[PDB]
Amino acid sequence: RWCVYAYRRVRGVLVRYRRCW
Repeated sequence: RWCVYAYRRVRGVLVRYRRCW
């Protein structure tokens, strides 16, 4: 498994998320 954290904008707000595949 592999998980990477990334940032993204939503409704004008930056949040901290990730992707696990």
